[PDB]
Amino acid sequence: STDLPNRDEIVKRIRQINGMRDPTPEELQQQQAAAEQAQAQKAMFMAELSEKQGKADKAQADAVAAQANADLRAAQAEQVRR
Amino acid sequence: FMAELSEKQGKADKAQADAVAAQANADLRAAQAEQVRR
Repeated sequence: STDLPNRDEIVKRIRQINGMRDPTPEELQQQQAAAEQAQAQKAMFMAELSEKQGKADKAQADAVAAQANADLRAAQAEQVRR
Repeated sequence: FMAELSEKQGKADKAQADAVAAQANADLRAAQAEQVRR
């Protein structure tokens, strides 16, 4: 609004530091940056969730393997005793 | 970021395949116990 000696450059710089509007190239760059950041965050969250689920599955299957090894050891002991 | 994502995905795949290997080893141990019992 104000009558600065050089207004357009100052206005566009304050738009840069603020990031809002009211220019197509700046809008395109900002949209691309936001989309890339959102995609990276979503991919990282998905990878972390997949890692956690895989760790849970590994622990459960390790439990199954331990139980089966226990059964095998018990059977071997029973056979050896007899 | 790509390297970190690849590392996380590969760790998840490794854990899942370790789960599969543990399940198969459990099946093998159960089969061995069944064979020994008879």
